[PDB]
Amino acid sequence: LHTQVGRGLLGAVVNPLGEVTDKFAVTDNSEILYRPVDNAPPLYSERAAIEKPFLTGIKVIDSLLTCGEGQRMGIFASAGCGKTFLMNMLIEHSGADIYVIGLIGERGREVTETVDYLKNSEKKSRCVLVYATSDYSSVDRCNAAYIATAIAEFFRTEGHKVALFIDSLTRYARALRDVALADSLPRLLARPGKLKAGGSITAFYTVLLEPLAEEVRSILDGHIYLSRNLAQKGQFPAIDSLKSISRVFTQVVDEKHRIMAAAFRELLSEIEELRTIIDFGEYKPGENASQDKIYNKISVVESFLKQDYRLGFTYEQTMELIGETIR
Repeated sequence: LHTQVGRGLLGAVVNPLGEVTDKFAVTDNSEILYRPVDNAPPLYSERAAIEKPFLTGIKVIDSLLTCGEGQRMGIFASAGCGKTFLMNMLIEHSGADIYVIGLIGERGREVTETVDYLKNSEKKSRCVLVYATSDYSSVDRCNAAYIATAIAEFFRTEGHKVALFIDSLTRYARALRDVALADSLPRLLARPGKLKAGGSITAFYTVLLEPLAEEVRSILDGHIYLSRNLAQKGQFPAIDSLKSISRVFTQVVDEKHRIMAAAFRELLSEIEELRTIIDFGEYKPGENASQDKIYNKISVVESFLKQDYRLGFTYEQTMELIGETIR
């Protein structure tokens, strides 16, 4: 009902009982205070309209799926689509003040791989990890999500630009389902956002694809869809931009970004249709100049979409690259 918060948790690994079990970084600050895990969402007069972009350093996201400070974004993927690796990129290449990660995964070796990565991350001095394995009860697995959110809420009230990761909402829902065996979301997800008098919580929720996805799709402000077929093609991140959206996009980017994003999306749609024309054996070079020009652009847009996970791109570099692609 109450949990540990404060800057003293930076570099610490927190369990479903709120206690420190490990450290991946040690920090000057030892500030540790105490807050209830279930806090009411900001009253609509305290929320600010989402108008500033949360840049991720990832070309596909910052150009076509531009997030906003305070947005909650869904990451939809089936197992083995690199949802954890995409979350690693989001941490490395964004510019948040503090990162709070909530893993409701279940196997034991799960969490330590994340602790291992945070141990070697350049953001380690400003990350907090909350976990809950299968050996914990369903109430504890839930409470891991409330604790991660409460920690992020304290940092937001201090004025920090907070990024929150909940992986996963499915595993969370399974544990939440068993409490019913004896509706925390929307209430769970109404807590992120940007405060008029404070900082922000930009949230990313992972949803395992095999009802639950239909329910949360209408609640969030957008979703990133990781499709297995672009991953087996070798394209990473496996983000299908045409099947993903950030609905605050128009509110967080200017008009030159908007026209370039529209033009790039028309190019993407024309490429996949040309691809199915190729697979059908109906494409002949020199037969249709329009098809041939789109064909000669397939390589340069694949060049833009793919990204090494250790590389980050500034907003200027992303807009410069996309402009030279749609020329």
